[PDB]
Amino acid sequence: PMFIVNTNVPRASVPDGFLSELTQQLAQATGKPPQYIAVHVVPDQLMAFGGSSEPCALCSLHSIGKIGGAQNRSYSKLLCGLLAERLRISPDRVYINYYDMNAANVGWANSTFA
Amino acid sequence: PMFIVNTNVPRASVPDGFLSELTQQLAQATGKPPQYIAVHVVPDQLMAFGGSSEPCALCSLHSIGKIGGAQNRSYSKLLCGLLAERLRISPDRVYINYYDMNAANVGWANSTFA
Amino acid sequence: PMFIVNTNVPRASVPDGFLSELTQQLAQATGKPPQYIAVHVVPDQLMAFGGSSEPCALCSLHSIGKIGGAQNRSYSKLLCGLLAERLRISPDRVYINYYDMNAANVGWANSTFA
Repeated sequence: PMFIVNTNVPRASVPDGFLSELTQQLAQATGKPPQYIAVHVVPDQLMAFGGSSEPCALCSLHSIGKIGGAQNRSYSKLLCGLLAERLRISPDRVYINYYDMNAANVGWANSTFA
Repeated sequence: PMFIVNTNVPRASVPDGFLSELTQQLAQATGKPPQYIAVHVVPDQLMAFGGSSEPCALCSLHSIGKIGGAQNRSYSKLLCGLLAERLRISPDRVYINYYDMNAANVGWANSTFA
Repeated sequence: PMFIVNTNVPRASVPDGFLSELTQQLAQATGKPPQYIAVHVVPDQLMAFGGSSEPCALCSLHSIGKIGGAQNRSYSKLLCGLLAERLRISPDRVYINYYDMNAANVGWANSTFA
């Protein structure tokens, strides 16, 4: 699984260790080993949510499986929770796009997961 | 809806008010309230289009519905028009990927839109 | 086609001409004309892969067709090869998401490819 956060929060406001905390919690939520979790945080972005520039985030979570209506609700609670507690972004200024990737459509280590 | 522009145009060339303009014009084009529209502009990127580093943009529009053949033609006319007029990017150096997102696959405010 | 590379490798480590090399090799691999190939390289990112901040990359390749099990295996070999050789990123620290885009869902030059 791979989780990307794009935010207008500045770099200095991303706490030390936040990528590990994401890695860990994403591992627990998806059931996948942490070795397979990738995280990418993009601060200082020029962005707007609902027409204003208070803290916000545009995110994506891609996974081979473990994506669905109940699981995504749970992920959104977890990830909005973390964004609120660590980056101080209100949950109502966060979008998270979920993508259930086919194994044949993810490349890694010179081939695909298929 | 969420609209992302990635471009090699420099930051100083993005006009003041461009994110509000995009918010307003996308609210109008999609019919959605502006409170639900998110916009993200990423200048100064290292990019090429047809191998050239002349001005270009790679964009995405993600929405729960309001995506389809005729709508997307209309969005492309709108958005290429805005990128040409405001950022001086030729329409033939713009790509916009459209995504019709399932409500169950968009997280927001601690849950999904489902 | 559009190929995006996000990496923690620093900008100074991206060799001169790397975007052209990608454009050329992608054209040959996908069979698509080079004029239609867009490339985007984002260095200096804040990321983790398996929890570690050792060199890594999160990538995407979008194309109208030419996406499939065998093709994607071939692309992954090619692109991991290039990331290893040019950016010194281990293939096992690279994820590439593949997207077969509907023509009606790609905007370009004021319209779509449909």
